[PDB]
Amino acid sequence: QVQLQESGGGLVQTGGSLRLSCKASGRAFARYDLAWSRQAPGKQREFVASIGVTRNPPYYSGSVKGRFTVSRDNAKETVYLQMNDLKPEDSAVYYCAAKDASVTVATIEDYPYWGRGTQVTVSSENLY
Repeated sequence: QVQLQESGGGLVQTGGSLRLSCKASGRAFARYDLAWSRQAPGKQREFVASIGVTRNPPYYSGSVKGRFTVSRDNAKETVYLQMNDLKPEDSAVYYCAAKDASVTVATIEDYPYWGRGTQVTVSSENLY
């Protein structure tokens, strides 16, 4: 049983960066896979990045390839999403989800534990 809270959202100029964090509360943080997802208004929620509990490299959507880095600090019960070279198309609510690493699922939508999401807006309008 784990509770998740995203933070680090904002409104950022095109070409800028953010780092989202997803803080877990509950037992055995080290036994959970964690996944980042994003949802734009009127669109299906989509996979961004996932990180496991082994040495293995994380997984990334083709939509972010190379721009994004997911990482975990097991001591801080925190997963991060560094987001570089942001574009307007990256605007969405970003969500973190957790599932026990031994459980196999067909979709990220089957992860049991979700945060409330953090809003990311990327704007080429120089209000910066």
